[PDB]
Amino acid sequence: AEILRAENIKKVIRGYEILKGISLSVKKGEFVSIIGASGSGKSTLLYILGLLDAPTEGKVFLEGKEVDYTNEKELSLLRNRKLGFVFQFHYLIPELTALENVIVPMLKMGKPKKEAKERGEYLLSELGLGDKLSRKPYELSGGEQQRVAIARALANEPILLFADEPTGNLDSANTKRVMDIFLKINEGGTSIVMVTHERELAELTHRTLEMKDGKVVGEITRV
Amino acid sequence: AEILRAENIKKVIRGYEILKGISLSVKKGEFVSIIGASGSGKSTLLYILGLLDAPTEGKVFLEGKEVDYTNEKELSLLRNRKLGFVFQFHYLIPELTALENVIVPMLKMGKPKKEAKERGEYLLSELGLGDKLSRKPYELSGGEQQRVAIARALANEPILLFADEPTGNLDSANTKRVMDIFLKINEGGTSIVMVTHERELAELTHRTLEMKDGKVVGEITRV
Ligand SMILES: O=S([O-])[O-]
Repeated sequence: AEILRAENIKKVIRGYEILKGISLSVKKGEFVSIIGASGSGKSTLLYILGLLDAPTEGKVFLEGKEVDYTNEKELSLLRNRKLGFVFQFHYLIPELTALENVIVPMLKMGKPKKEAKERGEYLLSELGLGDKLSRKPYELSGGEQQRVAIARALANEPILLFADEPTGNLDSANTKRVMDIFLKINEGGTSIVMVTHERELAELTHRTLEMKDGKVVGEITRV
Repeated sequence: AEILRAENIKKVIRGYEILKGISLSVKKGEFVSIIGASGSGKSTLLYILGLLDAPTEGKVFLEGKEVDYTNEKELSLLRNRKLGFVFQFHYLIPELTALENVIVPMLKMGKPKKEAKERGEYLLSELGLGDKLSRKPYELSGGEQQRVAIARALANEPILLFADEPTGNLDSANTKRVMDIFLKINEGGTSIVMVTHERELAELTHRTLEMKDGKVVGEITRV
């Protein structure tokens, strides 16, 4: 069962072709990693696969259905319902508690606050933050902040989780903790597409796509 | 006096304030560094200051004149004629030789090819590439590729040069060489605004603006 498909993706910025024609497909349950050096365009690709930015050319299919870029508000809602994001930076709202930050995507779906908070507590508890539900971002360490972002990414049980160097700001201890969380999330059936410049992290995934100068130049499959 | 000034600059992306209100000034001839880590928003700020992206709120003044971000034509004219850019990646055109790569912005400005090549040859020679004018990017090392990018940045004798972690992809030897080039360029009278996360690089500049969570939180004056 294919969960995501990108066809002939190109991205041009100021006349420069960042992505030169990329096609790929992700199957349900796969943990994919995308690596590459400077100029690879790996993050630009991730933003397009995640429906954050529209490509210059090409199409994206989510669960077999072609994405409609005309209706941007509907696309934002589709993103919120089916996809989760974990960037290098936590992007937590400073005024909101850990729990309030996690329920944001749920409220966008029109979920009652009562039930949203119950699931939010569940998610935070599973990620080891059950005792810090009312803590605001300024009261959390880097590793805890990233875990709140992960809980938020899982808010609406996404079919796909996109991660852009999720452990970039973390020390070795939190890097292992976060990767283990991702492995557990994947074991739970959630597909993951993760960009990273760390081969050691890529080696823990099912498939690694290597990019160079806006093209996928190779792939290594580890079952 | 004032070569660049930004007032109340804010940048919002998908409802999140990447830049929460920034005001700063760069004196003519000054070499300023902006340092910050993840979440600082330093690169986003650089793109706005360099006219590559528009702010959500605020104004930018170049040479005392307010920039009109709604005028694409003027914006393109300003970037090409008054500014120079050096990113972590070289962004060279693979099909073009070093000299051809350097003269592109000159030809865009209407400069005669003969005169353009004369200046391009001068710039490349000054940057230690006088014997590699006909070499294409694939024939050059990463360090040499960046020097071509610096020559291109100086093509139209910009009054202000923007650099985003220009030595991030370079080893120690090349990083030192490139920084010496920037110091030499500033010694020539060209103003430079460089974003970096390296304290060592910032220490070589006249003044440093420290950023955190989309705000300028400190300033260090060394002269
Ligand atoms: O910017 S997205 O994660 O809502």
